Amino acid sequence: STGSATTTPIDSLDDAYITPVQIGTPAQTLNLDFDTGSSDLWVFSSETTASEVDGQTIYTPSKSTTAKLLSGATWSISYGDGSSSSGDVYTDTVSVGGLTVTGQAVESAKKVSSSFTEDSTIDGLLGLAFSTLNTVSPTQQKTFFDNAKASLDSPVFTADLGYHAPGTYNFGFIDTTAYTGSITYTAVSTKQGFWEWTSTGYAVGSGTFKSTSIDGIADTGTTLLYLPATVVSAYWAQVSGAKSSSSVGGYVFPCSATLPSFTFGVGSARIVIPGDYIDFGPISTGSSSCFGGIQSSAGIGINIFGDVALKAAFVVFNGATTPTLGFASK
Repeated sequence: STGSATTTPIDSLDDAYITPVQIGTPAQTLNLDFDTGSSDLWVFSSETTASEVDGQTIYTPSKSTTAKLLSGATWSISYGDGSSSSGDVYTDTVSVGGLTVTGQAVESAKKVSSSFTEDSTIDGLLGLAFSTLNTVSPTQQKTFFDNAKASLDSPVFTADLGYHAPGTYNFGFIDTTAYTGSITYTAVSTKQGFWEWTSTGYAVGSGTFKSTSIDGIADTGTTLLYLPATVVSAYWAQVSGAKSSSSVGGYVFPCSATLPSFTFGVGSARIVIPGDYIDFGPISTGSSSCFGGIQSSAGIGINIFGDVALKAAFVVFNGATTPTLGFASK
């Protein structure tokens, strides 16, 4: 089997991407944030505190003839940005782009933090990291991809995020028309439950490539590119007027600037992030100070190859017995 679904930026900045997901019988379609940095599939629901729902589409398990309460199961998750959600668990039929899993754990939110309430475009998350991170207790649950894996033509999914435009998540196959050149594969450590790999270095604009190992995670659920302070300093030093602002919470730059590209290494291959991808617009409406798409990972504890990086590539998440990551230009 295979699946193929279009993923769409939620706003003009590509702050996140939503992908339609069919849940239950008859289908209830929710737009979920596919997140290779977490491993819970959770949804706004009929159980969600009513004051914490503001525009989202909800899953109503009582209207699904295939929904079954997973007795005693609860979940609770906190994300790197400080947002959180929690609730109980159903199993139900979940389909993504024609690909169907029966008995998928669908985690029903009873509570969500303000950040989720305030984002009316995101109806929940579909986690695609390793199932070892799944927060369901007392019986940990498998991700959609883990459940689908055996049925897939090939145990892979691919992320093809668009810059200010729709893209694609494919399951079970590699679309050889979706990228240019070759796919370069690189080793993954699952030790922290993430798609964790080591970039071989970086370049700023037309500058020379610096060979240096950068351990990080491929995370579709993080908007920006978070790298070591040395790297990030080297990047923003090439932008006149750029500075790290503690009041804003990161590097800002004059909106009048033309940003240089940023290249990261995948083995011997190179992925080029165009400068425009690194512009996240005015810090506040009408401001001439713009927020940078490359930020320091210092104090995060891990480097994150978020959407800013991933959207510059065709990315293969290879879930073979020994997982790997593949990157191609496109």
